Amino acid sequence: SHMVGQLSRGAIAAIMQKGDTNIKPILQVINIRPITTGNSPPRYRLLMSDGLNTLSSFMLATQLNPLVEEEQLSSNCVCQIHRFIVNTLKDGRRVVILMELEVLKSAEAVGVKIGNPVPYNE
Ligand SMILES: O=C(O)CSc1nnc(-c2sc3ccccc3c2Cl)n1-c1ccccc1
Ligand SMILES: O=C(O)CSc1nnc(-c2sc3ccccc3c2Cl)n1-c1ccccc1
Repeated sequence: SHMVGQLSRGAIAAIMQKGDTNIKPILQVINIRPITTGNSPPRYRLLMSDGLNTLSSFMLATQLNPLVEEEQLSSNCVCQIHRFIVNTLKDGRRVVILMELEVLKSAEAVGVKIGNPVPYNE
């Protein structure tokens, strides 16, 4: 019960504003899509939720591609992020690269979007 209490509420704002990387937040995957790479290996963009907010500017490190390609990491799964870095683009947007993560609960075991998160603004 209280499914939202499974997620690190407030982590998205903390990552995007304080830029603290010492945290190991538990987030839900809402959606995953490949992004166009020329002839580079595939790259995945994730829409993640901390229960309060969603954020669409997560990228998976390519070393984690098999998680997606063998379907252990998919929409609705709950993951703990163990290592990430934030990079800021020339235009001021920030991207969060997920380097290490652990799936705590598979999509099948969660089965739904937790809570009613709203998009994080900027
Ligand atoms: O529109 C789509 O379907 C793909 S989304 C997307 N595609 N390329 C990027 C870019 S552009 C760029 C330029 C310099 C360094 C990193 C990136 C990244 Cl990385 N993003 C991107 C931009 C902001 C947040 C997340 C991904
Ligand atoms: O795959 C991995 O194991 C790591 S992927 C990765 N790690 N740092 C980055 C960088 S360096 C950098 C410099 C300026 C603006 C954005 C970025 C980004 Cl962002 N990327 C990155 C570079 C190009 C495209 C997407 C991500």
